Amino acid sequence: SLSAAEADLAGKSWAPVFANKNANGDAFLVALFEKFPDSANFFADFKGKSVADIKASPKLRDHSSTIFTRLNEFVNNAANAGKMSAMLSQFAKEHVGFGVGSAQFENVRSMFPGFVASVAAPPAGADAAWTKLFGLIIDALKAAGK
Ligand code: HEM
Repeated sequence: SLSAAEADLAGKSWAPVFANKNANGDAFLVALFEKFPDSANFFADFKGKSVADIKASPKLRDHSSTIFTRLNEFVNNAANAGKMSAMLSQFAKEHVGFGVGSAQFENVRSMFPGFVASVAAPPAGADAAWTKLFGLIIDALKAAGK
């Protein structure tokens, strides 16, 4: 889990992103697919399509809102080590179930702070909080197999 200070920083930098949830979730998933294009092959709905077809698919919103809803839950429970511990091992089992491993979350981790900051300049220290949150997810995936 994150410390109280990291959780607070993550929460503050996430609020303006989540306030325009639908559009920012779509733009997140599109940014992830543009510059890690094999990410799209893990999704049955997107496998084989170019990013232009994904941008126009109505399934974009389904997957992006699901991601932002559960990311929101992680952010607001981040400093609760027992809740975090159970959420992470949910999350890891579900993703290993779809063939997703830690390498894919290393990719998310590398772009996430820059995505958040392009919606709104975050307080100082917010990237390291986000980096640590994804490192917990990456660890849980490794612990669950890959
Ligand atoms: C960015 C952080 C992410 C969060 C918070 C997240 C969250 C979720 C959630 C809540 C689900 C639905 C689970 C269920 O219904 O059982 C899901 C499904 C899925 N996720 Fe993730 N996800 C993230 C990143 C990724 C990444 C990076 C990949 C692969 C590159 C991925 C691949 C998938 C796939 C393939 C599914 C199943 C889609 C379907 O067929 O409905 N997710 N994700």
